Amino acid sequence: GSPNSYGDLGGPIITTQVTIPKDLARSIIGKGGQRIKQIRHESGASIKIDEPLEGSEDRIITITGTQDQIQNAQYLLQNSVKQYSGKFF
Repeated sequence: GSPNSYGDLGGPIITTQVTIPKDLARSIIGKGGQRIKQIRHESGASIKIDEPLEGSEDRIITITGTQDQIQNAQYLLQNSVKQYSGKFF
């Protein structure tokens, strides 16, 4: 109860940004995002995607949550890449 009183919530909140090539960016996001939404509930982490910067074939992602929630998310991002026809074409 009262998720805001001493305990430092295990630790302060941290934010980190990731850059993925546009080609792998589409494999990770999926068509309906069904992939970024699921990872959001499985990791418990929050993620915000920024629009691509005109003049760059890359997409940037921002992860926000506890270090562990972020690591669990960063690892699910690196493994989603294999969705690139890697796991079962």
